[PDB]
Amino acid sequence: PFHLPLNHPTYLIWSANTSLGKTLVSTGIAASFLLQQPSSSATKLLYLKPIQTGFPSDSDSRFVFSKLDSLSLRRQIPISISNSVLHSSLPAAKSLGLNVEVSESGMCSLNFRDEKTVTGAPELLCKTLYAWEAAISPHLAAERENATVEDSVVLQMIEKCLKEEMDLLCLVETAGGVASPGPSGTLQCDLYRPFRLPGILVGDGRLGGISGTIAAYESLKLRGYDIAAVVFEDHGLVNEVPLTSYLRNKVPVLVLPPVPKDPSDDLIEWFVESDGVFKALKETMVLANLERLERLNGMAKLAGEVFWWPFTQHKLVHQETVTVIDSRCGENFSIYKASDNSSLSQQFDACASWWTQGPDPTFQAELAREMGYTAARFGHVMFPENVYEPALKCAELLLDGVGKGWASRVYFSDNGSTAIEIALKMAFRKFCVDHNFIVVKVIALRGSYHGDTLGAMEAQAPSPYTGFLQQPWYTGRGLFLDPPTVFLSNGSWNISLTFTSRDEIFDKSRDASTLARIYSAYLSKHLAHVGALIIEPVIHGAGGMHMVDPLFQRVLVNECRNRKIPVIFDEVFTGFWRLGVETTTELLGCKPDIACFAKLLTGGMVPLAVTLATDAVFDSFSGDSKLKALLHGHSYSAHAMGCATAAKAIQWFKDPETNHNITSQGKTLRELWDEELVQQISSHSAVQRVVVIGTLFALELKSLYAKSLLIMLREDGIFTRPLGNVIYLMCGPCTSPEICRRLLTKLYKRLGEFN
Amino acid sequence: HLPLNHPTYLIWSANTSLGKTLVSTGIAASFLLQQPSSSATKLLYLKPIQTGFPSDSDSRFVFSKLDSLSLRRQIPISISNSVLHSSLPAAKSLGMCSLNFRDEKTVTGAPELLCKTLYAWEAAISPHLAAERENATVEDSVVLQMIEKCLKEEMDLLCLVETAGGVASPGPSGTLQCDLYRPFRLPGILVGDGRLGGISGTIAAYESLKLRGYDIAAVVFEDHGLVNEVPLTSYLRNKVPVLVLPPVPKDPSDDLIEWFVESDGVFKALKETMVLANLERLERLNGMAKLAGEVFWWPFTQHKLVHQETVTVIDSRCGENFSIYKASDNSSLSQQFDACASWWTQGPDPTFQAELAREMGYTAARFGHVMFPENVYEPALKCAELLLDGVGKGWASRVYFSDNGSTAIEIALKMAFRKFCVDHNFIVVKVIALRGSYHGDTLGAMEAQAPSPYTGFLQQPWYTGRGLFLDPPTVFLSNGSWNISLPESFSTFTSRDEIFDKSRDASTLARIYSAYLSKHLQAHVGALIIEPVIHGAGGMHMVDPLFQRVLVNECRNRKIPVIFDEVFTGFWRLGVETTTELLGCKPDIACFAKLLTGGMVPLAVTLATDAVFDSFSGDSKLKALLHGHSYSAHAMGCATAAKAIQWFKDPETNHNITSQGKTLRELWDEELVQQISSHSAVQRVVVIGTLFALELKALYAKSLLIMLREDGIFTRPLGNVIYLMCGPCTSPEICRRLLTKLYKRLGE
Ligand SMILES: *Cc1c(COP(=O)(O)O)cnc(C)c1O
Ligand SMILES: *Cc1c(COP(=O)(O)O)cnc(C)c1O
Ligand SMILES: C[C@@H]1NC(=O)N[C@@H]1CCCCCC(=O)O
Ligand SMILES: C[C@@H]1NC(=O)N[C@@H]1CCCCCC(=O)O
Repeated sequence: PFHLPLNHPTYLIWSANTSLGKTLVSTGIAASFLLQQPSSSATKLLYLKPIQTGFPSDSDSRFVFSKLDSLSLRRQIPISISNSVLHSSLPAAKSLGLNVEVSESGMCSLNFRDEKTVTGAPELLCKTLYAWEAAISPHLAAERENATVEDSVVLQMIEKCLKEEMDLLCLVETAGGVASPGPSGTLQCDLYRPFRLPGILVGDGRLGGISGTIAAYESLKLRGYDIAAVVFEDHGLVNEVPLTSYLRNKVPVLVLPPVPKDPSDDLIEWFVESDGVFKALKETMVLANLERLERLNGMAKLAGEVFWWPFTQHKLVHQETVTVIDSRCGENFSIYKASDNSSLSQQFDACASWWTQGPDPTFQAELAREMGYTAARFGHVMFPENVYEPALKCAELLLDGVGKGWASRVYFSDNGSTAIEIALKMAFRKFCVDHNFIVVKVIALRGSYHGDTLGAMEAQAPSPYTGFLQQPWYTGRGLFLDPPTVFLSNGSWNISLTFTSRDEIFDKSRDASTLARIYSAYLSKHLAHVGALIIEPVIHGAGGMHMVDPLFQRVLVNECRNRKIPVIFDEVFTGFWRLGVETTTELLGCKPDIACFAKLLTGGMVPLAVTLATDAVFDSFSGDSKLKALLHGHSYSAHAMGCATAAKAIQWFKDPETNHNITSQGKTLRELWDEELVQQISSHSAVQRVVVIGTLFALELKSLYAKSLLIMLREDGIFTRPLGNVIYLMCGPCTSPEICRRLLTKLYKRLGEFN
Repeated sequence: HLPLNHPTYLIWSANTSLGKTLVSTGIAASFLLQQPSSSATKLLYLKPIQTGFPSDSDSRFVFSKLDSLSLRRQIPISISNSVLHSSLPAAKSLGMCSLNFRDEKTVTGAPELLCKTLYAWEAAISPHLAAERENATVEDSVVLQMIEKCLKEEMDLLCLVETAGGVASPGPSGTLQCDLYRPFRLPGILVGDGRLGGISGTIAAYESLKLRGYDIAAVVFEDHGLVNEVPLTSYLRNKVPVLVLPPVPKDPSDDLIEWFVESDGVFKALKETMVLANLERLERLNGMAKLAGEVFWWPFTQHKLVHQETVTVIDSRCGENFSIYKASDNSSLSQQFDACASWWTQGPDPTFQAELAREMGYTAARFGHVMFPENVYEPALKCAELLLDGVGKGWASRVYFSDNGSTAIEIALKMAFRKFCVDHNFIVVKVIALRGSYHGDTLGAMEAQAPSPYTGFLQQPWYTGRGLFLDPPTVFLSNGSWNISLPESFSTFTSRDEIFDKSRDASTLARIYSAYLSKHLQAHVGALIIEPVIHGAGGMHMVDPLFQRVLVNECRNRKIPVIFDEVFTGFWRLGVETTTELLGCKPDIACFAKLLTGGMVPLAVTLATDAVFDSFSGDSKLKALLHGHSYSAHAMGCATAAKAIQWFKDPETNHNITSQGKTLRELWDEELVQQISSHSAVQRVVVIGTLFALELKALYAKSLLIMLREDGIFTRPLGNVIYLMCGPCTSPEICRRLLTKLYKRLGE
């Protein structure tokens, strides 16, 4: 979890291609910054070249160092300068003939510096972090020279350098094009993504440069980056006009004078000649950052005045507890805290943004570009009686997986609630058709949640969190039963009206058990006509992360099916790997007539909902009249955007190559939550119960402690939303068990405050 | 009318001089110099845009090398090379002038090469620059037409269209090439860069293409020894073939013929890939209608009545146009105006569609979905500010996000009823509304709708019709004159304008409205809900503005909260940003969606007064509005909405914005509407902003729909009501063409 400081501007230097002048621009910006009239000791420019090849014959760091020495003289303005190279492949080092020592990963730490100090003068610090000998792509030179550096090490090195030095301006010069591979192979635009630093883009003033520059620009935006400015060397083709036009003048486009082809040339007079451009560029960088900071510092307060947040008692919320979310990268938020030193820090989205969340960083980027493409290709196109690829693919994918062996029809809606409202309309038709029909009631389990619109509320049990002053029209339209629950406690699974293991709970033989008889009777009793059964299989989510007894639900399903009462599975929470399977029919060992999915359906990127039905449920609306039809429809039904996004997610989550958590038989995820730490936490004194399965870790505390924990977890870079006395951790389908292990660890420590 | 019987691909490149022409030549030779036989075999090579001509001619190159390879392979072929148009300068060197320029070598019964250069300039620079410098210009649509002409003129067959420069190099008019060809959305291949720095170059080019909605069947590049293909294949996740040509000979005098021969394997793979991708594409296209019938459950659709022949296969959209696939035609793609605005969501022109695409991409990459409650993030906040600074100006101070119209209504109702019970220390709460108004399909939204057959027991057994419903007077044009129609319980303006005029508060109808309403208004009425100005789903009825304002004032006098449902009306649908502009009065609560997001994605919003906001302020969390959808204020919609709110409103991005800045210029040809309203089939017309509606006299409707479609106009009937709905940025010309087609069809 990084801690990026924003007190001082730090920009990446991007280019459309290699050898367009990134280093010339860095040098120009550096000189413009350090060589101003009133020379302050406080002024410092940090220049970083994380990746270098063609070294030592090619050194951008030595170049910046060298030219600033020269310009200093020229301008008769003294400055301290230093140039260091931190690591190097063995080959490269022998070029400096250093007979150094070699790391496990073939990398060497170099004792290499050039300094020329003036005390009290402004300061240039150039650093090259890692350098290879071969003047080739970093991914290739790493191979050839057996010197490797993993992506996180590179980000750590950079973070170290930044904090080590935090007036101040920091430039980070990339290597090659925007989408050139770094050492490990990862494209540079992706490698640096976790920081999401602002940037500038050195373009191409040569014939063909307009396209080059726009493509590069677009690859950056598509990664979520911001670009303060564009700059390129003039080649007499008036390239800036098209670019400014394309940019709609929303980003300055600066044009350097033509650069000397004569290779002997100093470039000193050229720098002098380009002062105006580098000046503008520096100004643009410095301002953009202030402005970004200014906005950041005002967002919490503004939100407080302007937003009306859902499920939020505003009176109780103050600017200090509003969270400023600058961006996301996989499971991590980038949170801004001004009361800090005005910095960005990571936080694990442990609540999975209301249980929508899934994508790792890699998948987030894939989806971004599939979304862009679907936007450009389809926008929103009219659904009724039309067909279009992403809707159709998505439908096929739903039926070939989640709806396999039962569902034959797919009904699109916008969210969970709308899919439920539609499910209810399907069950009641089916039911009245089979019983030639009055007042139709639903049967459900107390604690189940099914959406917040009025239809969806009626299927929810009459609690204080659902009645008069929340919905005047709610009239408890159901028969509600109390489910048995299942929970881990003191290292052992239990039922509350001992299981050998969690798997035994799910075992289907419990049908022969005494509780199966007991259930059958209790239900048979109760079971104004009951026209539909609706459940949250396995977990009551909003109800406080309770695990219901699978046995209890299967029985109930069977009891209702025996009475020609349609069965609804509300898998808006459980669907698509939340609980370690693609559908809980895998866990309950039984099929519904109707089922609803959303949240993870779209991979946490955008709203889309779906309601799958049997051919027979489908058949109860077949008639000659448009009046028999199911006349429910939202204008954005099956919007290409969600559909495409869902088709990508359904495949990606399910695929052993894209999701390393997928089992050998590919129907389940590997266990993600460390067994030991699970057992421990389960046996702590504060903890009343634990429920753990798939991507979900929930505990209920014995309120007093709850508020404490939340804060301490946050302090630890873990963002999660309390649910009464229930505290939870919810990862994505693709989250590594190594990250879960770190979570449970932090959580267990914090309980330690409760011995 | 693009034919798909025969593959047609664009040839793209990451940069200029990477070998597009070498690849086109390779593919051509691989296709024509097939051992087998056919005189039926024909390759169409098009270079729409050429500069550096006549010293640079890609057409002459393709022609020349195929002559040579023909000999080498001892396989005869007919070849021709023509240049159609040229700048004056270029013509002299052998405005925009026509050329009678052809080279032919014909062989009887042989396969055929046809190379054509459509337009050529002399300077060797960007097409947009040479166009100014040589005063030879060609507008984008002319270029697309020229291409279309050439394709149809020749429709076994393979057609290549070689671009000029990079993916994003300007064409003659300045338009980026990736954008200029967008309306065709032809599949393509991408010649990459095997030099140092070519991995980045190639990926960026690829991504600018995808971000335009293009498909790429393959990538190819010349080997320079850097093993560039590995990163590319890995990035592409091997879902697109990456092919590697051998190094082109370094000797300048080299005829390249042996190189072509050496590269045969790569070109034949490439050709295979192109031909296959196309078959596979047409085969999916041919099976989609049927599949949809088996697999989809469409909304508001009686499936029994729908057959594969009336399912519409929509391959893509570009601004207001669908690209529709019809096998019945010529296995072809043809355009159709989305006259129904895809259930009244639609707005973006082609240019705006592309802008939004990339703003969406970026928001996806930057935010994904991030948790809303008690958090703040740029696009949510911007969007909120933009909502309050515009639509909610002078009344609204709070913004509540939801997913769609229906959810925003359900939330509005919960706000009005609290406000109402707080002011009256409160029972059974009932709504007051106008019969015909529609407010969403979820159960709360239904309750505020009047008990009709299209909303009863069959539709939702829990519907109870929880409201007092009144019959609105309506307003319509007829025989060239606007009129009012009072309902039976109740009881000719110069212009439509005379209807919205606040001078009518003093009128007699204002007095009689006040009374009629006042009576019922004296089971408590806890909220008023309306569709201002237009009852949309109700059959595009215009209500009397006067009637609604009065009603609003009557309820406000009784401390009954007022809800404006602007899910349909908001954001320029009716020529204003909000109908408070038309009704001349403010609500306490209002809902927006559909055009809110510019027709791109779902997002809804419910704006409230500070006082409505205040009735939920308490010490209890129980006291709060406990309504929330997991995707509340998803960054995606919010960003998209912030872009649309600004773009539609902005006189530079939307040329329909009036000098006042408050309204849109009339879009529907006034005399045309006159005629159509005077027609014997037509019972009434309603026209305002982006909406044209007519009702036919009490069959024929089915006829019209089909005839309109035949004319490239897609629209959805609404009873006897037929409508045309454009976007906020649609040019009045295009509307003029629509009304024309419609009027002709009535002529039947
Ligand atoms: C989240 C959820 C819903 C509602 O989904 P939204 O998209 O948030 O409206 C319905 N049922 C269950 C079980 C859920 O978890
Ligand atoms: C379309 C519409 C709605 C419903 O919006 P959806 O997003 O389609 O659910 C509600 N009220 C009116 C007036 C509408 O036009
Ligand atoms: C050489 C290509 N063939 C041609 O006729 N002109 C092209 C060159 C123009 C490309 C301009 C690139 C740019 O957009 O910057
Ligand atoms: C020569 C540049 N300077 C440097 O240090 N390495 C760059 C070279 C590698 C970039 C090429 C990767 C690509 O093909 O995209």
